[PDB]
Amino acid sequence: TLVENIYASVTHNSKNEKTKAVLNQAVADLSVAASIVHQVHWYMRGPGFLYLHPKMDELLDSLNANLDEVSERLITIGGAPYSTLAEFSKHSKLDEAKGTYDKTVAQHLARLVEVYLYLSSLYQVGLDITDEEGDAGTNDLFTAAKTEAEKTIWMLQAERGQGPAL
Amino acid sequence: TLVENIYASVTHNSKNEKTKAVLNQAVADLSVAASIVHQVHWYMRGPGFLYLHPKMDELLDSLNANLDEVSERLITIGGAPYSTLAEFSKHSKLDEAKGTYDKTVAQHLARLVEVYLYLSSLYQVGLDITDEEGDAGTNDLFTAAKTEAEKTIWMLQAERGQGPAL
Amino acid sequence: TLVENIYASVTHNSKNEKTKAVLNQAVADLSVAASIVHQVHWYMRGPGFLYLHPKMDELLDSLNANLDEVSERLITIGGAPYSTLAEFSKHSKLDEAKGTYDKTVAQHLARLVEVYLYLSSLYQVGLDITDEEGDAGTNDLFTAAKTEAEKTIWMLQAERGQGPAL
Amino acid sequence: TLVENIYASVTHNSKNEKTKAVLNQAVADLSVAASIVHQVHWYMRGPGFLYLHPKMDELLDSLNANLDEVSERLITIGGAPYSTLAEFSKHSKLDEAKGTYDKTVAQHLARLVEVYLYLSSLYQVGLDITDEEGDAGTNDLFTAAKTEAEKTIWMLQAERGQGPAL
Amino acid sequence: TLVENIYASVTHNSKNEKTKAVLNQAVADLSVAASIVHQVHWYMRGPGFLYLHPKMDELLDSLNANLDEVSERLITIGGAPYSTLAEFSKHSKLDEAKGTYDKTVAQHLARLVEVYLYLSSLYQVGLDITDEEGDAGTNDLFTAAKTEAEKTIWMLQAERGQGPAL
Amino acid sequence: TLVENIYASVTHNSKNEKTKAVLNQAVADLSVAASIVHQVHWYMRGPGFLYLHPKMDELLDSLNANLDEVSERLITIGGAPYSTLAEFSKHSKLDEAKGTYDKTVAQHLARLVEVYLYLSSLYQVGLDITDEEGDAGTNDLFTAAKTEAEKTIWMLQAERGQGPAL
Amino acid sequence: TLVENIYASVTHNSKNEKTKAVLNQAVADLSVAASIVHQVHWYMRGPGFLYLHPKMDELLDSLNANLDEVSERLITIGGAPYSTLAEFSKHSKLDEAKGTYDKTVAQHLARLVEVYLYLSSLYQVGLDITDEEGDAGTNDLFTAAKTEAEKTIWMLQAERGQGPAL
Amino acid sequence: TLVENIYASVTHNSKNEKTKAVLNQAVADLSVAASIVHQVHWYMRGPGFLYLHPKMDELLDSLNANLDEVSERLITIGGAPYSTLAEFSKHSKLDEAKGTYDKTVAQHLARLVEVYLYLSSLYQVGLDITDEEGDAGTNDLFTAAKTEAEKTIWMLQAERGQGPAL
Amino acid sequence: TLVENIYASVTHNSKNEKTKAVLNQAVADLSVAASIVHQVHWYMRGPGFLYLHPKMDELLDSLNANLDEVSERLITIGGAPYSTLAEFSKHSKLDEAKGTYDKTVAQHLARLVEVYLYLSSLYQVGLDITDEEGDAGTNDLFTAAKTEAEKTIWMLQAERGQGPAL
Amino acid sequence: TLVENIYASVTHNSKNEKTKAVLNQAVADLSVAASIVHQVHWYMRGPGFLYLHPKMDELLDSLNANLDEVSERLITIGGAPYSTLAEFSKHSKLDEAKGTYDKTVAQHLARLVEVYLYLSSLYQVGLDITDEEGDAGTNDLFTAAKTEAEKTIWMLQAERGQGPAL
Amino acid sequence: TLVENIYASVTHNSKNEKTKAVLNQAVADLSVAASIVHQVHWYMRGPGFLYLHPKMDELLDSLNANLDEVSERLITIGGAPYSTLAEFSKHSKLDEAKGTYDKTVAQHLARLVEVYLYLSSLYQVGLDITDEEGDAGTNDLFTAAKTEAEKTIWMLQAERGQGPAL
Amino acid sequence: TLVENIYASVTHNSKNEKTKAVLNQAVADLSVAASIVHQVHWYMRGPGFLYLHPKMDELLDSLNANLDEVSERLITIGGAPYSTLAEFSKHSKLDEAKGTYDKTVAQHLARLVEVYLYLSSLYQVGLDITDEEGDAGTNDLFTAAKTEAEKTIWMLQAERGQGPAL
Ligand SMILES: [Cl-]
Ligand SMILES: [Cl-]
Ligand SMILES: [Cl-]
Ligand SMILES: [Cl-]
Ligand SMILES: [Cl-]
Ligand SMILES: [Cl-]
Ligand SMILES: [Cl-]
Ligand SMILES: [Cl-]
Ligand SMILES: [Cl-]
Ligand SMILES: [Cl-]
Ligand SMILES: [Cl-]
Ligand SMILES: [Cl-]
Ligand SMILES: [Zn+2]
Ligand SMILES: [Zn+2]
Ligand SMILES: [Zn+2]
Ligand SMILES: [Zn+2]
Ligand SMILES: [Zn+2]
Ligand SMILES: [Zn+2]
Ligand SMILES: [Zn+2]
Ligand SMILES: [Zn+2]
Ligand SMILES: [Zn+2]
Ligand SMILES: [Zn+2]
Ligand SMILES: [Zn+2]
Ligand SMILES: [Zn+2]
Ligand SMILES: [Zn+2]
Ligand SMILES: [Zn+2]
Ligand SMILES: [Zn+2]
Ligand SMILES: [Zn+2]
Ligand SMILES: [Zn+2]
Ligand SMILES: [Zn+2]
Ligand SMILES: [Zn+2]
Ligand SMILES: [Zn+2]
Ligand SMILES: [Zn+2]
Ligand SMILES: [Zn+2]
Ligand SMILES: [Zn+2]
Ligand SMILES: [Zn+2]
Ligand SMILES: [Zn+2]
Ligand SMILES: [Zn+2]
Ligand SMILES: [Zn+2]
Ligand SMILES: [Zn+2]
Ligand SMILES: [Zn+2]
Ligand SMILES: [Zn+2]
Ligand SMILES: [Zn+2]
Ligand SMILES: [Zn+2]
Ligand SMILES: [Zn+2]
Ligand SMILES: [Zn+2]
Ligand SMILES: [Zn+2]
Ligand SMILES: [Zn+2]
Repeated sequence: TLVENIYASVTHNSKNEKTKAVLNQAVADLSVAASIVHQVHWYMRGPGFLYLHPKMDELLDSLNANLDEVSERLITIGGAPYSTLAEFSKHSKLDEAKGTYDKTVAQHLARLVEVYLYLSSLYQVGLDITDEEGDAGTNDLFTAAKTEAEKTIWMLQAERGQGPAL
Repeated sequence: TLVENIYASVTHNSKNEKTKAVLNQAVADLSVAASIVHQVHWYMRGPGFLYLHPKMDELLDSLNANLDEVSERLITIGGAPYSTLAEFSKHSKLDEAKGTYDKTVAQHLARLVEVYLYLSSLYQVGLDITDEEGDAGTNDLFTAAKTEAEKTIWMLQAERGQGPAL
Repeated sequence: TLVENIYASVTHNSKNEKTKAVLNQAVADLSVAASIVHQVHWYMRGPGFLYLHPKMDELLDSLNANLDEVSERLITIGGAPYSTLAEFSKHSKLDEAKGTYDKTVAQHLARLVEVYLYLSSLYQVGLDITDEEGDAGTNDLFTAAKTEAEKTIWMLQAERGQGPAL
Repeated sequence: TLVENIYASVTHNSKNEKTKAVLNQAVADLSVAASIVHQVHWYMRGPGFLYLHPKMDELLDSLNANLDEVSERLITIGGAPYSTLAEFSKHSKLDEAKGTYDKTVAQHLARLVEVYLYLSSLYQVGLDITDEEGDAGTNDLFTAAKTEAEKTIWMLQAERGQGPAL
Repeated sequence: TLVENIYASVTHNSKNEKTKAVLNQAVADLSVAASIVHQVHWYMRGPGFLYLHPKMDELLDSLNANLDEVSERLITIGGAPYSTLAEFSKHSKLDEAKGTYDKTVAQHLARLVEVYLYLSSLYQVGLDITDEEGDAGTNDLFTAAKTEAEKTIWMLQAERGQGPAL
Repeated sequence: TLVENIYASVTHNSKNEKTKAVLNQAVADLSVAASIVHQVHWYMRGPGFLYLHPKMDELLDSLNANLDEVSERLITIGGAPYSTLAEFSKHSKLDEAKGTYDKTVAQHLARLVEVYLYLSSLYQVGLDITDEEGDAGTNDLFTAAKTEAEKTIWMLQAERGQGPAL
Repeated sequence: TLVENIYASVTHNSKNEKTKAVLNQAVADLSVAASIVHQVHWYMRGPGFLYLHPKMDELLDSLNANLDEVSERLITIGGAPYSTLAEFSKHSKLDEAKGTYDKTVAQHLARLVEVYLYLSSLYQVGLDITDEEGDAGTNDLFTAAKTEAEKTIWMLQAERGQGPAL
Repeated sequence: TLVENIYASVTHNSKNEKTKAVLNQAVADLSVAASIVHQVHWYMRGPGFLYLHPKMDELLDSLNANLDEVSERLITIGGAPYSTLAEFSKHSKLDEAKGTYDKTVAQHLARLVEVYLYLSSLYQVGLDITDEEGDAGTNDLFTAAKTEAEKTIWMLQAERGQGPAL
Repeated sequence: TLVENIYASVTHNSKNEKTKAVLNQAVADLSVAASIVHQVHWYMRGPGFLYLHPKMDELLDSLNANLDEVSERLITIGGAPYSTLAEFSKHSKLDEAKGTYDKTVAQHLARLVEVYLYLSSLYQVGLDITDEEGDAGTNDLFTAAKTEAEKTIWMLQAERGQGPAL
Repeated sequence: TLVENIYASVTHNSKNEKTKAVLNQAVADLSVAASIVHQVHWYMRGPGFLYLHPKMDELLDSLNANLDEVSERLITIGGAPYSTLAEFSKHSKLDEAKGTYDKTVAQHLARLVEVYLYLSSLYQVGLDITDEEGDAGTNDLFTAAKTEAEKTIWMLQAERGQGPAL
Repeated sequence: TLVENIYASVTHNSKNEKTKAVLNQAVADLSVAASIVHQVHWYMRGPGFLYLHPKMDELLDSLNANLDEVSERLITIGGAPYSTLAEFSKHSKLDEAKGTYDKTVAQHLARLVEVYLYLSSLYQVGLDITDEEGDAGTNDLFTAAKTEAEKTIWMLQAERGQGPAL
Repeated sequence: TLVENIYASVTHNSKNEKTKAVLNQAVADLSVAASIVHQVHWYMRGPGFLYLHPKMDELLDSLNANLDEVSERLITIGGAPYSTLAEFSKHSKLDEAKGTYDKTVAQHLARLVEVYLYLSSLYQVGLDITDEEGDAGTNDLFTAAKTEAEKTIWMLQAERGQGPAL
């Protein structure tokens, strides 16, 4: 599963080391996810743009709220968040591609769903790790982020005419 | 001057090509500037943290508003904004360093001042280019961004006990 | 007509008996209409979900405001509103079907239009009855509810690419 | 205990089947609870009506917020919520009776307390099931709903001159 | 009936003379009703004071909104509203008594119910008269005031443990 | 009377044809009335300008709210509103004159009063027609618009030192 | 002086008897003042109506706030406020006259100034009495009411082209 | 009197020494009063709880606003406020008892009235002392606090069915 | 180009004559543009209506804000704005057609894009003229209006699946 | 012209020296203008006072916002604003006279118009100077201030019954 | 003392002459104090600028609210406030110095404390004078201004690491 | 560890006895913590006071929100919260000292950090106990309080120039 792979990857490289590592992974991934969402906001063309475009700023605002919270939680528990674009891009497991206006609305929606599926799996790894290390506060952070990610998947999937398939 | 160098660099690589290039340069630089500001928000330690920390989120909100406006202006006039972290980091003329908690408040303030001085010079290049190409709307965008950057320099300089020296 | 049939049905089973009966019919029908609208809110899949889904909560809020007003009006004039789910379901003239994700957006819109057409006809019966019995206050309630129902039909019909055909 | 009986009943009829079943049970029960609360709102007579009546709309608003959240959570995790009045009434473990103006304020308060005691027990079953199946997000939903139900029991009990006895 | 008596009295002493007379009667009666409500606000003693006291200011605000609207409507249609305390007190059909702290909460509630019953009957006379004279705008004013008066009767009656008996 | 003439004119050129015609007449007249009000807003000179000028924007906002409501009501009941400036100007019974700064404040006030007197008479025709055709919803629309027009006449007349003379 | 006469009159008919008497005098006078202000609100005709009319509702709101505060203060200190229109009209030292549309704006302004001059003198008597009886709380109430009355005199006088002459 | 005893006690142990002592006495007493009010908020059982419980938080918010103001005033005039729970409890003249759920609503109301009667007497001592020492600013603070305390006594007494008896 | 033609047309028929002429041209064109937008608001049918319909009121509000600003600017600089529907319709370079429900959503979007392209070209003429005549304030007005028009073109084009092509 | 004289005067006594001088001139003049406006606010007597008086506080608020912006802009670009009353009064080109209550409303309006005409001419000098020295940000500041000054002239002139004559 | 000297000075040059003189002294001093505060706002450099700078605008807003209130009180009681910068500067007992960026934060804080100490002493003189002349309303104005000045001294002193020493 | 000691102490003296004991311990400790925070609010002197002082009221508001929630949770689950100052002071594990103005800002910050470290350890004990006893609702309460305490430690530590060291 992606969850096993994320776990393996996060814990490859102190009592809360794995929690710090998974939080930092989320710093990088939230930063890349925000960049991807912004790309949709800007490059989208097609019917529905007029409600999808502002929807991207709502998703963006939430991703950025997640980022600040995750990173401040990481600092709070004695870690050191990635804090440069090169660190985000190297450590994130999300890929980016050059923006192009010729992607269809359907392609943007599928990409967003993949981003949120990835984030929900990362957060599940965050749940497992924080349970193992006994960090209830960070577990609650990951629980809320996963729950919101899953709801977002359901809604984007619905917009695509599909079930949540999460 | 930095202004001459930015101009040379922007126009090194259609009736509004240079305006599009300078806007895109601003996309990259605003993105890196936001990242730098976030790093201060997170890594700062020292007396004054309790008002400087939320001040960074205000600066961040403004930089991100600038970014969206600049990028949508670029799209509007027929360009294609950078829209990945790797593009921001490669094309930006701002450098980033790994976050460290041992930077002093004075070092963070000096870094912010350098970022805003850089942005104000970039915007001056934007003014020259948009005047040359007759893009009044983009000229107004750069005028407001420069004016706000300059005010920010004055205030950060004041916090450092210095004059604006812009 | 549906109006004749609703009238016949309402008045089949005191100076304001028919007004009380038509108000109570509206209690049952508003309750079922709200349930139907909620089903669309939940089960819808397809392009447009992202504005249609919150639109259902707006329609729902209005139906529930109608319900409380109608029921309190009924109480106020000396009646006794239905106040259990089994009473709503037995006395309502609206049918419900088990939710299914495979209904198309077009089917949900057609169903909503039928619900509002039904409600507007019920309210017309409410107008006739309250005029006959001289209840100006309840007549005004039905007038506003009918007017809002008719506007809703026009807008939902427009979303379907059709005229109001009311 | 009621908790054992609810569990037995929910799980009588895939990795998250029991979580889906308990969420759907909550759909039905929240719907019936809202109906019961509305009946108090409408039929109550006696000293205190003027603050108890609007209190019922507050309880109602919260029950309806719970309903939408529970049902959207159910959809999100791959289930299918009850979405007709006949399904709510058949599957709910709460009974309803015909409204009557001759119930005393004390009887309405006792009924509300029983409804919330039932809901808190249902949510405890939701906690057990979501812990067993590893659904942290749904566990958090049930935790918050139980906590709010318990607080509501304490306050309604206090209004009756009694301790929470939960 | 009180309605017949109010009508007789109003029309005892131009195309809209009776509408003007009934509006002016409402000026006087709303003014006295407000005074009565204020007396309850001030003189009430007993359990429930803490929600009944502010409830009187809500009733008062509505009565005063009614007064201004009625009086401006009267002016608008070519009449001349009573506009002194002696005119209100002489022409009103409501009686006042000296305030006393020894009235019970039950007595205040009964008095308020009588005031609103009187006002609803006056408004019914306003409905009959405005229908007869073809003043739709003033008819709508009386319809809304009657509907609000009737709702108020239902709620005050409920607080007394009684049905609306309107 | 003007009312007879408006009626004759509206019904000169289906169960609700006259209601549709009178609504469409209101579309044209509201559009011209708004234009006239705007002309006062712009061209007025004289003492009182500083409260009369913003008063024109309030009158304008209300006229435009009326216009949208009337036109959407017309659409809702199966008609087709005028929707070009040439249609408004040809079908409106209100005349316009070229703006001039030499009109006195008194002349602007007299003109506004004539506009509102005209609109109130048109709305009376709307009342008669909607009563005849049994359109309660449109009757309520015209009732509220007439009532507001009449109040506006009273206030503008008062500003002129005159009675409503409606 | 009017102050001597008010004092004589108030104290003509326990440790705080005079404070209670002066507060009750204010109950009656505030009630009559509000009635007078309302009469101006309704009957005024002439240039300036459009800002003077809403100004009367502001003055009215303040007078009614004064009334409630004065009367609740009276209750609080062990008195019994006038609470019927006949008591207000008999005990007030302000006279009322039948409303007439032929009063000029200048006459309304002069009347308001006389009302406020009277109230400020009454409040001065309230200051003297509360100082004599050692009621600091009621003294503060009268101080604020006098200060506001005096400011109102200055502004109304200014509108008349006159100095405060208080 | 209690006032004489408070004075004696306050001034038992510089130009404003007595003002500082009475302010500090208020620090201690406001702190204990807040604790007592909180105890009612938590331990109350009986009809009326649902409006009395939030009423305690309003009383609490005001007591805490008083506390901060009194203590900052004390600091401002050169004193040193009590600032530990042991100082509040030792120096306050209010007694506390262990919370118990078996106190009746009537007992809680009587206790609150005693607390406010005590506070109003303390504030009267504050008035006498600040007058004697010429501290107008602190006199105004005590005047407003006494006036609010007295109003609170009137309202709580009314809820008990009694007059203010202050 | 359209820009050359608008210029030629505006300046065909004092130090700021051309600025006044171009502002007045904008008065006429903004008025016709608003009418066209309203026609879309009313006549549109098809999927997307539910977000496109309110989008038209946003566009309308902005066009009307532009109109008032342009016209007040014209007055301010010594001109005389068109202020009748016949002047708007004769002098505007925008054509209108009778509303019809059979236009597709795509046709409405194309028409809006043409309107905004026209307005942006008119504003460019306004920029050239105000630069030539040295009217910086009016130049700023046209700059902001052009920038907003261009952004609107980009967004409407995106909704059509197209690039801005401005 | 006044513009030539202001220019001569400003530049009588570094790359942005003239921009700094004109900004500082505006510091002094805005300060004196605010003082003049305050004098009207206080000393005015005559019909219209009740809307003109609060209008002066609006003008005052804007002048003070201008002052802070101008002065902070001056600081930002490396200057040193006047910051004492004696500097404002010596360097301002506006004269003040002792307040007197015998100035007519017409005299106050004429004085305000002269103040704003002066300020608009000063801002024109600011435009010329900032264009010459290439300070786009300060040019934008002067453009907005001039545009607002000109609008204010138009409105005050209108209140006087005159055209803008700017 | 400064209080004796202010008194002597104020009363050196009718029943309320001294109250008018002390109010006018406050007009001049508040105006100079505002100017001084503005100078700190602009010229400050040093750590803490970022919270001290906006703190100056808060102090400024309060000083300007004081100024308007004092001056309107003076007008209200029959005086004539200073209303030119030259009058403020001549009659104020506060001195100003040319702004300079080389003042330290500590120097600005000490200066502000001296300004507020001066104002509190002036207000004490206002208290003595208004007590002597029996002007309770103006006494209350000075009491509130003194109390606020004293609190401000305490807080600024605290920022300096000092006690209030008032 | 402190956690072991708190646990030992809490459980030294029914299915949820330990949860009730730890909640009650939090009642006492939150009450003492609030008192300590208030002492800093009042007694602090030194640079930074102007942002640290209001920061204490924010911390205080949160501590008091925690207190009410904890205590109501305790009541809700069948316990009895401490509710007198003597109980808080005896049972709290936090010590208080007499306020003194000579504590440095650094000492206040260190004390606050110790308070929050203590509270976070107490909440960890609350987590362990609620997990052991199966109280998910109280576990969530302690999780949120711990998370907020930890964030507060990070920020206060940062203000001291230190890492969170939690
Ligand atoms: Cl890296
Ligand atoms: Cl690249
Ligand atoms: Cl049934
Ligand atoms: Cl079923
Ligand atoms: Cl009479
Ligand atoms: Cl036509
Ligand atoms: Cl009497
Ligand atoms: Cl002690
Ligand atoms: Cl023409
Ligand atoms: Cl000088
Ligand atoms: Cl002088
Ligand atoms: Cl104890
Ligand atoms: Zn956008
Ligand atoms: Zn955006
Ligand atoms: Zn790395
Ligand atoms: Zn933060
Ligand atoms: Zn942040
Ligand atoms: Zn690249
Ligand atoms: Zn939803
Ligand atoms: Zn929903
Ligand atoms: Zn049945
Ligand atoms: Zn209700
Ligand atoms: Zn309700
Ligand atoms: Zn079933
Ligand atoms: Zn009250
Ligand atoms: Zn009240
Ligand atoms: Zn009479
Ligand atoms: Zn305007
Ligand atoms: Zn306007
Ligand atoms: Zn036609
Ligand atoms: Zn009115
Ligand atoms: Zn009114
Ligand atoms: Zn009497
Ligand atoms: Zn509570
Ligand atoms: Zn509470
Ligand atoms: Zn002690
Ligand atoms: Zn619409
Ligand atoms: Zn619309
Ligand atoms: Zn023409
Ligand atoms: Zn004023
Ligand atoms: Zn003012
Ligand atoms: Zn100088
Ligand atoms: Zn600033
Ligand atoms: Zn500022
Ligand atoms: Zn002088
Ligand atoms: Zn404070
Ligand atoms: Zn505080
Ligand atoms: Zn104990």
